[PDB]
Amino acid sequence: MKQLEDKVEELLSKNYHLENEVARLKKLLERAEERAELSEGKSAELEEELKTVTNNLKSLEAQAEKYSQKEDKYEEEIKVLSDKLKEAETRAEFAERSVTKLEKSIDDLEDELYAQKLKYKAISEEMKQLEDKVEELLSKNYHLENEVARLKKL
Amino acid sequence: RMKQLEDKVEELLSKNYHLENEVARLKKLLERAEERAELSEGKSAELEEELKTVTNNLKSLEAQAEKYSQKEDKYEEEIKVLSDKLKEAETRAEFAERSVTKLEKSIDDLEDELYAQKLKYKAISEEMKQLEDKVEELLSKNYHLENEVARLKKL
Repeated sequence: MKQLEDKVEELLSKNYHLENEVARLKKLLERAEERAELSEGKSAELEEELKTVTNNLKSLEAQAEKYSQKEDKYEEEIKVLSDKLKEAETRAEFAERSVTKLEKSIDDLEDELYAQKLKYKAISEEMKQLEDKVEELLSKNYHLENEVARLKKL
Repeated sequence: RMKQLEDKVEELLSKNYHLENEVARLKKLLERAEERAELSEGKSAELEEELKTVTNNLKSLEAQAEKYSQKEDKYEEEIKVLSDKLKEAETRAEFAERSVTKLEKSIDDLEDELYAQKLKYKAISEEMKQLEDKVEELLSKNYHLENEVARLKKL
């Protein structure tokens, strides 16, 4: 019967070790599940962080599109302004070239007029002298005619 | 005391059986939990790299926005200068074009006054030729009267 007593002892032994292996495994499993849970929690948070940044990216892309359209407007308005400016400068430039030619034409006409006035004064003076000459000659003629008449009666 | 021993060996083998099954149950669950953790860790690693990429794209856009702004002010600046120049240029054009009109009028006023003066001159000139003719006539008439006076004094 020493057999039974030895087998009892042998089983008590093995069970002892098996109970320890179970306790060790339960503990290891418990932690392992905690590790997986915390890790899955981290992935979840990262996913939320990525949604947040992706949304911000979208907001900035939308702002860039607005900037892009306003930038085109500015380019257009600058062109339209440039086109009117060139046109205004050109018109001014043309007229100012005309103003110079006209001012010179006036200066010459004003000189021509002044000289014409001098021409008139000069001829008016000669006319004065000629009238006086005709007047003296008519007086002479009158007196000569009367002297001939007087003589003719003698 | 042998029946008692046999039942003990029976119960010990029973607990042993149940224990081996628990060890096998737990080892399988442990493996699965480890693999689950490994998978999730791999996923977190991937998400972190994706997060890094998107965050960088964001910073790049922020940089581009600041450049859009500074350029916006640049545009406003040029539009102001151009608007002022256009205004000064139109004033200049209008004044010059109106000056052309006034000067052309002055020219008409000078040309007509000049025409008139030359008319007045031509006239006095003609009257002068008449008087000059008169002088000739009187000189000849006086000459012959003088001859007659002398002729009469010598009769």
